[PDB]
Amino acid sequence: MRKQLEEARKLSPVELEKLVREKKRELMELRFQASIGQLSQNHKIRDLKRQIARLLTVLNEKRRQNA
RNA sequence: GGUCAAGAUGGUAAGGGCCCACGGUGGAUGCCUCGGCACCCGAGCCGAUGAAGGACGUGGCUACCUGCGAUAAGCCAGGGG
Repeated sequence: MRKQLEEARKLSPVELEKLVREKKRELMELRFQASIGQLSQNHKIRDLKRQIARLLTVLNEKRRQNA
């Protein structure tokens, strides 16, 4: 989903902020999932981490670029 | 064929010794390397933009060895394939 890469690029302020916050939370969800479905979940976890990692890398890009 | 007397040698292993037989432990060692050694060209400074160097981490399932450090079996862009 380098496409997600794009959406990332797109957002920015309290935007990217709240977006990453929520998503991270979703990953919490995952963590709890640690003992349920799990099977197709694997990705959701590794990746999800990765993706929020993206969000982050971005905020750095964005506001650091700013100041 | 039966009795006595006289004379000389006999096989009998508990275990043991020497020789061969087939194994057992013990690794020589013959050969064999992703390991050293010696030289010679290259190369030659890192550090608070908190270094060298370690502590505690994460890899869904992971004690350890690796790599990352909480954005942690790593996210970004560019050069390779």
